[PDB]
Parts: sequence; C-alpha cells; structure tokens
Amino acid sequence: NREEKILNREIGFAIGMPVCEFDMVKDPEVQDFRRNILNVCKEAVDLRDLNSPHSRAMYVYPPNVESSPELPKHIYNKLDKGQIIVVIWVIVSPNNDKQKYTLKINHDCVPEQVIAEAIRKKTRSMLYQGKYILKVCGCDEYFLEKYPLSQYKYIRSCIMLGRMPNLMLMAKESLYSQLPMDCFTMPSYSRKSLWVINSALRIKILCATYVNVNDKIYVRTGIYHGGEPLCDNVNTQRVPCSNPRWNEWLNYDIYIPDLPRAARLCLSICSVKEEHCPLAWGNINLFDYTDTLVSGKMALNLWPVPHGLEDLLNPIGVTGSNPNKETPCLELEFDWFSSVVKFPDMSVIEEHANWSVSREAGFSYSHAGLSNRLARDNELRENDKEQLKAISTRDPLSEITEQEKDFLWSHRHYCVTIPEILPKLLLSVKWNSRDEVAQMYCLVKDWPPIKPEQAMELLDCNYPDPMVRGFAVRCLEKYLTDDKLSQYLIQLVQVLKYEQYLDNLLVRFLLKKALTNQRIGHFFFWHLKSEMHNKTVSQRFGLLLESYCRACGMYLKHLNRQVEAMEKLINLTDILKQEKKDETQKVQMKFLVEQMRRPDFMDALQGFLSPLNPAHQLGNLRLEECRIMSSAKRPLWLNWENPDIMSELLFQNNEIIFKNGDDLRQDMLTLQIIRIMENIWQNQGLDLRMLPYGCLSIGDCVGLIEVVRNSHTIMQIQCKGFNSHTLHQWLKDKNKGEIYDAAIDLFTRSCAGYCVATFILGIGDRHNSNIMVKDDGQLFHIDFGHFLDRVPFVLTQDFLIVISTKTREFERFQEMCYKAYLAIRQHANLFINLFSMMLGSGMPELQSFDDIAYIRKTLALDKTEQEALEYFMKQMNDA
Repeated sequence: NREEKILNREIGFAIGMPVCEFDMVKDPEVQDFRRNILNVCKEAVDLRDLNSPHSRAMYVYPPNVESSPELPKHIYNKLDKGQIIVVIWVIVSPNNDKQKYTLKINHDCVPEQVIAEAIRKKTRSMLYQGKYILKVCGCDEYFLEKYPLSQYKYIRSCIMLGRMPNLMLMAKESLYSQLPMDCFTMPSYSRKSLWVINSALRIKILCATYVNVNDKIYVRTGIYHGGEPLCDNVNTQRVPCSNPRWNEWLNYDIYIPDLPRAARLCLSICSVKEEHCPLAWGNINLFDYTDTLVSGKMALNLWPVPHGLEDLLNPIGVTGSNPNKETPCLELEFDWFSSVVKFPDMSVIEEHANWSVSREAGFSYSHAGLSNRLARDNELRENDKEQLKAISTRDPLSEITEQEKDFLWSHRHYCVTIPEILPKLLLSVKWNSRDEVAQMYCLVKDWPPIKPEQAMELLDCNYPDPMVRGFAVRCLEKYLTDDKLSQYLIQLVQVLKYEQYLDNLLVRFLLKKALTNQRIGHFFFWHLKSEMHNKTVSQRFGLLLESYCRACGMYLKHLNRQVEAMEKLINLTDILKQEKKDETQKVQMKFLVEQMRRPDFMDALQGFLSPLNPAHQLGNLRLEECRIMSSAKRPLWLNWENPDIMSELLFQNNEIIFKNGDDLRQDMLTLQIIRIMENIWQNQGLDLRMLPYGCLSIGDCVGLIEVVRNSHTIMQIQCKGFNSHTLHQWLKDKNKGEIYDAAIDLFTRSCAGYCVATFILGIGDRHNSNIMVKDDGQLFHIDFGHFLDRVPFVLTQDFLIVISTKTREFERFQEMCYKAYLAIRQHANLFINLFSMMLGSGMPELQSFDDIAYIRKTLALDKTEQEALEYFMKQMNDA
C-alpha cells in the first residue's frame, strides 16, 4: 500500500538501513522477533488510544516529575511558610500580548488548582472551568497530570535555585489541535526428547576456514554460564597455521541433562609462539530461542579480539556468528539424539524440583557420607542467622567463599526471609546440577520482589539465567518509576547485550515503556542508534529500533529530522578535519556559510528538536553566533533561536557543541553518576549543588555537549585582571553587596560536591582549564577524560581563600565533604551495579570487574563507617 511504503522509508532512514534488508535475513529468530514483538506495539498504541486525546498528550508530553511527592527539609525551608510564588502568563488578543498574573500558593497545589487561582486573579484585575493547561515558559514541558506542583522537576528546581516559576496558561484544545491523528498499521512480514538423555557432552571441532598467514594454532573451548565455566576448558591439538583441520571430538565433564538453560559454548582460535594469543573468538548458546538443544553440523564466523582482553576466551562477549562471512570460520558438530531435544516445560522442572526436595530429605537422614549442601531443617542457630544477614550486607564485588556458598545453599529456605540475599544465593547455586537449579527455580518463582536498584544487580553478566532475569524485570515492572527508568536508561540499554536472545522480558519491558512515554522513547532511540556502527549489536539494536519506529507515532518524523541534522554535521566536520584541516578559521567558516546557502542544509540544520533535550525546539541557525572551536577534533559551537513564544523567560538562544572525533561515552557516564550523587545528597538533605550538564553520544566518537552560559575556567579568571589570589576578588566583583554571601555559600557547596565526586570516582588530572566557575559562584568540572585511575582535585590556596585552614568556614566545608562521602558509601552497591552493567560497553577504562574494584578502595567497603571517615580524612590531608 501507500501508507506502508512511506512508513518503511521513514523507518529505514531512522535506523540507517532499509527495512527490506531485515526481510532478506534467513534466520527464524530474527523473523519471529519481528512478528512476536508486535503485541508490545499493539498494547502501547491501545494505552495511548485509551483516554484520547488526553492519554495521547500524556504520551508526547509526559509529566517531568520527581519519584516522591515528599520534599527534603532544606527544600521546604526555602518556601515562605510552605508557599511558593508563581508567575502565570496569558497570550492575549491577536497582538499576542504577554500578560503576567502572580500567585503565592501552597507548593502542593495540583495544576487545576493553580489554574483556578490564576482565573480568580485574572478576573479581579478589572474591578472559565477545567478547559486549560499549564506549560513551562520557553520549552515544551506541560503539567498534564494531578501531581503536587512542587513534585514537577522545573518547580522543585525553581525552589532549589531561588528562581521564580514562569508558566503559561494554554487551552487544552490548542494543545490537542497540535497532536496529529495517528494510525498503527499491521506490517506485511506478519501474514522431541528432554532430560531422558543419559549422556555426557562432546563437541567436534571439524576445521577452520579464512585462517592462514603470520608457529602452531589450536581451538580453545569452554562451557559457560555467564562468565563462569560450568566445567574445565578443553583445547584441540596444536596444528600447522595454514592447514587448520582438527576433526577432533572434545569431551567435557558435564552430563547433557545437567546443562542449565543459559549454557553457552565459548571458543577462540589461539596462536603459540609458550606465548598464547587469541586470534578470533565466538560464543554459541547451547539451546536456541525455541529451547531446542543444538544438534548436528554448524559453522561459526568468529570476531576480532577486543582491545584489553585478558584470557584466551571472551565469555562476556556477544553470542552468534559474525555477519561478515569473509572471516575466520569454524566448523563444529554436536550430537544428534532420538529427535529434537527441548529444555523441559516449567511443570516438568516443577515435578523434578518436588522430587529432588523429597529425595534430598530422604537422601540424608539415610546418606552415611557428609555434605555441606544438604539442607538441614530446624538446625539454624541465632549465631548463623546473624552470619547470613551479615553476608547479605556485603557489596556485589566482595568474594563469597566456597564454604559460604555451601552455607547459603544449605540455608536456601531461610534466605527467602532476607530477600536481598538472592544475588548471593544465586551465585551459590551449582549451575551444573539440574537438581539444584530446578529447586532454585521454585525458590525464585515465589521469592519476595526486591527494590529496583537491587534487581538491576541481577541484570549484569553474572546472571544469565532467564528466570533470574525475568524476576529482575518483574521487580522493575512493579517498582521502577518513569523518572528512575529515565535516570538508569543507558545501563538498561547496555544490559540488552547480555541477553541470550532477541525476544526476552527486558526488551519487552523497555520497549513498552518507550512506546508509552516519548521522553523515554527519545533516549531509548538515541542510545540504540548511537551503537548501530557496532557489528556485535547492529542486528539486535536494529530490529528493536525497527519495532520502535513502527509504533512510536508522529515522533518518527521528528527523529528523522534529528538524524538528518546529525548526518549533515558529520559530513561538514569530516571535510573540515580532512580536506580543509590546515585552512584558516575564516576560510573554513566561509565554506560552512556557502554550504548553509544550499537548500538541503538550510532545512536539515534548523527546525528540529534538540537531541540533548527534545523539550527544546531549535529554530533558525544564528550563524553570526556560531563558530569553529580551536580544539583539535574541530568542535562546532552551534547557536539556534529558541522559537518559543516565551523564549525570553528561559533562554533566547540554545547553544550546543557538536563534536566529531572524541569518544563521549566516559563523559556521558561520569555526568549521569554526578546527577545520581547530587540526587542522593538532596534526598539526604545536604544541598551540595552539582552541574551534570548534557552530553550525548550519537555514534562512533560523535556527540553533543550542552553549553553552560556565563562560565569561565579557573585559568581565564587568573589571567585577565603566574598569580594565585584573583579567584576571590573576581567573585567579589561579579557578586557585590548582600548578593556576595550567597555566592561564597554557592561556591563552597558546589566545591565540596566535586571534591568527594572526583576522589570516589578517581577522575583524571584536574587543572585550571578543567574546572569552571559561573558568575554566581557555581563551580563545576568538565572534560571527563579517564576515570577509576589518589586525589585529582587538589584544593589550592585559590579555592580555600574563597571558602573563607583554621576558620569556621573551612570546618563547615570539611563537614560538607564528610556528610557527602558517607552518603555515597551508604549507596555503594548502586554505583558498583551501574559500573557493572557498563562492562558490555566497550569502554577501555571499564573492561573487567577489576576496574570497578577501585570504588571499593575509595569507599573503604571492607572497613567500617568510622574507619572509612578516618580513611577519607587522611586522604584529604595528603595535599
């Protein structure tokens, strides 16, 4: 039809590849994903159509609210007697006359009550019912839901900053008249034995092709559950490098019914010089998406070895054949039994679990030998009920001894009372024993749900089991707010890389959330799109992007405009660092301006939503305000008009830095973690203001960075006006009089925050042109080069002078750092978990759990709350 050809052209553009390419994919898993996912699409579209046009508006302009209606004591103390001063704006007559109406209302007022008082005031000013809506002046953020006004982020931030909220009164019908009438059309592509095998596992390594030039070679193999070998690893015999034929059977110490559901064969082609080196690697799921055990002849195309890979194998690495068929190819053979072997149904596993529990009960009583894994009922003293609890309080990095595993497993039934112990109990399971796993499955099936920040721990590479992953996703489904999902979205997108298959519970959850909240969908699209260059994820992320773009609605036209802008900016920056590298800034800006006159560029670089914050419209390009930045990778400082009617009340112009060359992933994460640290400190009632400015990776070392207006480096302040006293006097000048005290206070609070944040995270060498200051005293670090490898931010005399060593002001400052450091130590498991979820991401500063172990050192986790306070006190003394 006509509507479907337009859709697939638009979807093709958004993803980067035509939809017809997915149809040419002969693999039932890909075609089943494409068809079976469409129910998540259906459900989301139905929810948007439920209370139309309201429910559709809530999809496009979801409330930007905090997770709790409750405000900290320090925030409520900023409200004059628990009341807020709000300015409500009305656009009057054809002459678009802006008319303000100031209210002093209860902070906990619902938008329909704030609208009511506004109408009351508007009537009085001379001496209407629920047909109106509130909007933030200067951006596309609406107050469409019944939340207390103070819960909306813009408002809470206003109370925080001491700024006055500026809202615009709009008619519901003016907003609904803007939302287009969509239509979700159905695509064209849509329309045995078990545990009865009494045998051990063996895999034949037939031969290798596309392996030749540069002593001897062998194939290394292992059977893995996550990054854990389910048995000892087996090698083929060494062979001459040009002639790679083995035709050897490799025998493993695992019996076929003992294979867990998420069992993988991990393999690599290694060289010998002696000095062993992996040449290529590949991993295969022992069971397909249909639960069918792999049988017969199979060929696998291997992958290039990742930079900084420790062992000869890559178990954490992606499953499946390399799509480039002109790569080292390894031919393998698996045993073929009676028919097609399928992993048992849940009821079959239930019977074996009820059987194993009974034959375990009878087993000993009647054994004769000893066992630390046999669950002894009633025999649980108060001293070992204290041992289990203390075990559950250990961080995810801390080792669980073999004796501790036998202890947790024999106590598997009491553990259900301390539900947060589950990650440790799951690690204690002998995943090579089907008897234990059937019993663990039953325990999980009825386990109490746990806090989302604890459930995310079950979503890294240590937990491959589909039931454990299903449990985690199930906890997220019930307890994860849209605020918290948005906050942890980059880690939840990364962990899709640890998923054995295309179709899973996590992919279904995230997609439903993306197709029912456009703010989640925007970043869900961008985090997936930004990795479409990685051949390891292209198909998975591509297929998920196709199913997203098919059901997102009119936002695909908006995302397509964003994709066109970014593409033209890459084209432009490619030519400036290649063809015109040694040309003058004047000659290069002349090329840009000549290229700007071309109609396809005029359209693409204006009239689109900001990919950093889609609530921001980018109008006309103010070329006179633009520039090629003097940095090596040629960043573009870009300036657009904010076409909002009330642009003046937020920012008249939007300024974004476009950069092609630098990998922005490390910045993206450090900035997120800074935002989480600041949100922790705020919840704990200590206002240590941070600046987690926007930074978004849009592809292969390409991205957008938010410009912070009215900011200058420490160096620049020292320069104009060697010298080490200028800092205080500059701030004294920029904030003269009564205003000064608030600026000194804003400098200290911000400074304490970054001292602790940089120390905990181990941020790269801090200098005069890495740290910045705003006219009001707000201090913030930039350029997050390398993390987790020590005191980087050395508090010089400059910073100390502004604060006030032997003062009431510096004692106040030390107390700010102590309170902040202790607050992050209490939340250490969360940070550990976020960094762990990021091991899938090819970040060279985060390749192994060893890199994450640095936070355990800086947060003194193996010590005590007092021994840690002493550890940080000592580290901060070493200037």
